[PDB]
Amino acid sequence: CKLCRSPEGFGPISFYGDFTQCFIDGVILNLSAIFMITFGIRDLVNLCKKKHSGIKYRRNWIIVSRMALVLLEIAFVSLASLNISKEEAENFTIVSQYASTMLSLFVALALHWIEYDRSVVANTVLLFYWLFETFGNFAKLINILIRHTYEGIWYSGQTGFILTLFQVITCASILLLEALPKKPLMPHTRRKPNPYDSANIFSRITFSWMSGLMKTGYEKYLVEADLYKLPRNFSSEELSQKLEKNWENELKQKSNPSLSWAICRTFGSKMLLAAFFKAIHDVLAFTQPQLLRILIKFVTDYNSERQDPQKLPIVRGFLIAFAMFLVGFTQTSVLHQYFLNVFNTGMYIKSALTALIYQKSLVLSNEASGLSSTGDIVNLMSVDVQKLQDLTQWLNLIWSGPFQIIICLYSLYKLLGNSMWVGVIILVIMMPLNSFLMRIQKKLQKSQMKYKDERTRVISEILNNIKSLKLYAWEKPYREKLEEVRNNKELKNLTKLGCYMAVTSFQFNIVPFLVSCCTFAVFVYTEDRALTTDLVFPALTLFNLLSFPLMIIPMVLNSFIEASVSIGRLFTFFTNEELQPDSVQRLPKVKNIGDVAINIGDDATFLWQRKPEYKVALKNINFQAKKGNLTCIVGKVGSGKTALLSCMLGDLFRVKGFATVHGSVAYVSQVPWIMNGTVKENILFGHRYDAEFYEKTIKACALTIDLAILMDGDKTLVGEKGISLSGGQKARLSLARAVYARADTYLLDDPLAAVDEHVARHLIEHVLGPNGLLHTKTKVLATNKVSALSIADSIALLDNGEITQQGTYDEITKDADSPLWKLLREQGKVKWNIYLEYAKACNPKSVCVFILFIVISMFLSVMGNVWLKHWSEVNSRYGSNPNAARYLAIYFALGIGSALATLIQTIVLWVFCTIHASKYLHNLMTNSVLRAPMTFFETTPIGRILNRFSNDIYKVDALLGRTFSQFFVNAVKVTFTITVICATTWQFIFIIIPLSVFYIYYQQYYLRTSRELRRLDSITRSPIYSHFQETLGGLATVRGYSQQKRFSHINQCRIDNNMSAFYPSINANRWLAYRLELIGSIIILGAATLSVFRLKQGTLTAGMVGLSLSYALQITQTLNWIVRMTVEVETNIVSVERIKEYADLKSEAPLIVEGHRPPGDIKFNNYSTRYRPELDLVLKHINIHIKPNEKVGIVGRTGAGKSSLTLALFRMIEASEGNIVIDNIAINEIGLYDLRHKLSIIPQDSQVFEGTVRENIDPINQYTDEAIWRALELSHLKEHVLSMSNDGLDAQLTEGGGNLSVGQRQLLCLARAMLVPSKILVLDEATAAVDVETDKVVQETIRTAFKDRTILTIAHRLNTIMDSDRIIVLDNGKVAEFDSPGQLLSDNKSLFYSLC
Repeated sequence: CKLCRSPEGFGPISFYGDFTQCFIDGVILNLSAIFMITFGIRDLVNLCKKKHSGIKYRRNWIIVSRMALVLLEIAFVSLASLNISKEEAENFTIVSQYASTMLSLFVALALHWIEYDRSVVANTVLLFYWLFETFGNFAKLINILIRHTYEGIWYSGQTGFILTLFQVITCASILLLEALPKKPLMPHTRRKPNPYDSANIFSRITFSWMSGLMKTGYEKYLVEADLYKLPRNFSSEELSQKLEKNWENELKQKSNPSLSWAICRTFGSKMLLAAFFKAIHDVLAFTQPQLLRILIKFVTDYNSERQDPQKLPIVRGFLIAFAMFLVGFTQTSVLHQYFLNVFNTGMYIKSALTALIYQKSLVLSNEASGLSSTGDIVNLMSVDVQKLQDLTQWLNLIWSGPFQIIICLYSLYKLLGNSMWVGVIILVIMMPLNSFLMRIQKKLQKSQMKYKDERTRVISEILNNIKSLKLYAWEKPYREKLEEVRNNKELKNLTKLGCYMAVTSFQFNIVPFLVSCCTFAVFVYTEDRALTTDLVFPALTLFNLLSFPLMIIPMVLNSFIEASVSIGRLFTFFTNEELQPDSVQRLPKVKNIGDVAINIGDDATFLWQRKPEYKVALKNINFQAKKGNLTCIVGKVGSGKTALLSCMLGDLFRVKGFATVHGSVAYVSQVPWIMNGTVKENILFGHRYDAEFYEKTIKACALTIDLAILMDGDKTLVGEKGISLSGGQKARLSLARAVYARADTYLLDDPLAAVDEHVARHLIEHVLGPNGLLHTKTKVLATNKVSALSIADSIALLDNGEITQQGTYDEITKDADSPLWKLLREQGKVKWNIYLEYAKACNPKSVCVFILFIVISMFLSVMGNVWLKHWSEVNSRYGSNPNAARYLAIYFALGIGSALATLIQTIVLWVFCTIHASKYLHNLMTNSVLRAPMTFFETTPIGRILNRFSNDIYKVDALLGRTFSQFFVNAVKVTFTITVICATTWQFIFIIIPLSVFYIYYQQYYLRTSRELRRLDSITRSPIYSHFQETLGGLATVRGYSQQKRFSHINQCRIDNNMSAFYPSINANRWLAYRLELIGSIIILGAATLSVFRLKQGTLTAGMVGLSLSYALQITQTLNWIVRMTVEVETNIVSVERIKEYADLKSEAPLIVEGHRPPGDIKFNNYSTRYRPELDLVLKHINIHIKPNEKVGIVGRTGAGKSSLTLALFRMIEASEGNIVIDNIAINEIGLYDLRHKLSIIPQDSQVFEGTVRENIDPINQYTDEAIWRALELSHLKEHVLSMSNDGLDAQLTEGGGNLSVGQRQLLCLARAMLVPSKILVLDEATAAVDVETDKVVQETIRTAFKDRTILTIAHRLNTIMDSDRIIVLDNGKVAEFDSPGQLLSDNKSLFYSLC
């Protein structure tokens, strides 16, 4: 049985708030000494063993100071034992812990020295030993001093006090000299080693190893070279080898394999450690409310004893406050080690499963690779593995969720009686309601994005057709249609989405209040005891803690089942059947040219797909290929021509006979494959560079011409999906790679079919034939082109998957068979101007009303808690609940006031602030874009333009307002939390100001560096999936060249780069979270200790501390919320920046001017213009005069300004000098709409819009049905619309479809031209995209409809203008040409004459 010799019991906590002497001696210091014995001896043995040379550090002042301070510790502890040898030395705890401490100090003395020369990391055991010695000696000092001040005696005598003080100082000193110093290395472009490897245990706990990266990312934009290389054991190769080594046991040792247990057996140790840390976190998180109760109960007891033996000591209050600090600090320290371990396991599963998926893909049989799509497999890597990575984050909540709920319910039951259950019932009831509301939120988000995509497609129509749209002056009708869709569908849906977010926010405000209100009501009306202030506020904290597990458990279960589905998919993948690696036994080279066989088969059989096929395989092949000779395979499509090459390559399952291929082999597929990259990289294909042979290959292959043609030579980028090249040069490039590889055996699967016959005759001479450079290498070629047969040394012909005839060219010629007949940066400041621009859009009065209702909601919530404080103090003054009805009514009134204020908050946000701003910005951007000059639409791609209408406007609509709302909610909540704490203890100002400085410091560092790191992570994430898809495309050639090792290594490098960017990404979240939770725990310490000082001053009530700490406990969550929301606001507000940079675009000339037109000659006056303001004068000093009915043909060189004439006449480009006159009025001042809508055109780029024929003919609806039908009838596609549908004029054209082919599309444009008053008409050909039928119809329609009005024709086909009575040739932009086409053709050897 337990026994002791001190009046204070052996129990942990004494009458005062500190640990009792016999617990500090008997448990804390004894156990820390024994910890050092055990684990320090273990570490001492390991470090003495492991190394003795090379890495050793310099014996600087650091080590000597450490050793000296340890010696001082031995001095003071021996002196302690001396000072206790007679003062009741019978106390086993004291004497035994002195003995243990002395032995442990000897062990530490040894361990310091043996560490210093060996380890880079300050030893973990030594650091924890000094932490526990410092804490134990400090607790002993506190004990001795408390008993001095309260009982007048020193347990260890006054000498013992000073001696323990010295022990405390020396332990803290050596603790710091162990933790801080870096142990200088004793001196003798890739990324630097990860700091995590060097971080000692305290640095690892506090994530102070991230601080360097956070500072660097705060001061400069991070390029991937700023990241540190990945930690010690994070390599994808190592992790995939581990997982494979276990998965092999699953496959071969178990009766039935399980990939889930492979993953568990591999990575479960980290998850067990994380589970331990999570359990400690749960325990501490629910001790914190118990310390809150203890403090409130202490305050009430103290005040009740000071109002009118062993009166309660204030040091108990101070020690309760400091225990709350320690609880918070240990919560954060263990919580973030839990997050570290689970996220590390997630990254392990990611980088392990990704590399295993790649490696398995390399080994997949073509059977499985056909059985599953490339997209499915790349999604297996991209998404299914993602579910398993995400699963780690939630896995421990499978038990920690219930564990928090179980102990939270126990705590609430013990605190609040059975009335707990009404609050628990409310939470449980609101969980399904939360799911229902979130399902509606998802539905409306889906509908809103559907509307967004619809309106984005309308925008795409407008943008891609902007040329014709501006020319026809159709800007107004299409912009009004866009506005109609916007305002009537997208914003209409957005108002409803806002209303339901308002409902959701009302719920999230009221339910946390409502649980406590209802449980206090049931308590008051069912419990015969006072609803005291030590019940109300701990109950609030406990319900707050209960909310999270209950509301997150559904998400955890969802993730668990979804990851189970993903595991199923991965397991099916890994078990797919493989290549039968011994199908073709590869063998080394053979020297003697010409004679020896290289490829062999002896009546062998090769199946395509095993389980269905037998006696239908490619079979009975007896085959020979021999060094240096070219042997050609012939066969009909599907005959097995490709199959035989696949066999000798090794892609097919054989069951009879044997096959072999000697030496290395190179392979060219019938369909060429080009990995994205430079043409040089595609040719070299991982082989070392030899310039002479590289150029020799480019010359022997006809690739030289293409290599000269392409815009950047061999550095020309084969872009995503290989769009940069066409089929012929693609096949040529594949052959170039094959040649460069200089393999010993060549398997040319029909390269020549994709090549012009002349280029094939070049290739066969330079490469394939004996005259080629490959004459010394074995070549098998599979083509039916007769030239290969003519050059081939020996021939085989196969059909039905069977070899039919084989022999040398001589025998196959003599046989007269069918083959014989054929063959014979620093970071910038925050862009506050954009924030103010968004506020201006939101109607600053409206945004101020929003902030006002934030203030009112938080104010009424705070006054709800203040009324709860008053009510609980009233019940504490009484022995019962005096006016339950009144107090509950007022508390309910204040809580509901807060909830309704939040409802009005969100209604204002959406209906007045966010939706108004979204409409303003969209109208401004679209209006400015459409009135932008062509400079804009030509200098910026339609993709980038459409991106602002698609994504940036969407973010402003649906994310930015929500994020500002959350930011201001949490900022106001923190402001009111600080206000409450300061009102309770005004001296808290001096604590919150320094902590404010630290908070802003960390928040800024995180805001910058986290955006940088997430950017790098997302950038480096995609190359993994794109590379995997590329390899899946090239899977056959990757095996063919037999450089699976190189491709797998490239994949592992992609994975390692992604992790190199990701590991900082989330360790920055750990860094921030640790800082913010440390700040929160220091805030709790400040509030608690200042409240206890106010108690010492005799002016604190229990309710004041209850309220102050109810808020101080929650402040740490709002701090993280504020930081996260600043991050998200900064990421979204660039949307408003990107929108504004278009909304202020330089607009073209004024649309309408006072020179309004009253309603056909054209005259130029020294006119000149540029195709761009920055380019030179492409059109110079024209003065042509054109008579009212005159037909004018325009001709010129390919670089002449003839094309710019139509742009000039429509004033789509302004006059550099001079002007243009129409009907004796200068158009240069007439206004763009008034000008353009009065001229006909058939634009060179015929363009169509979605909608009725009406919308593509008369979108303004300004012309009559009879006239529209007349135009369609004249343009000879009345018939086409009637064939399309019975809707006739309402028949619908679609963008991206093919309702109207180009010719009838030009007739549609001609109809558009016919409707408008054609006093002037302009037309141009689709450049070299016309036919004689389209011509004749065009000219006959023009003669019919426009001959009586001016016509200007720019078409380059001269037949279109031979009949004109006037012609013009643009001599490089100087008009200088004469009247008639016939006169020009006859009177001189004109350019016109030369062209004709």
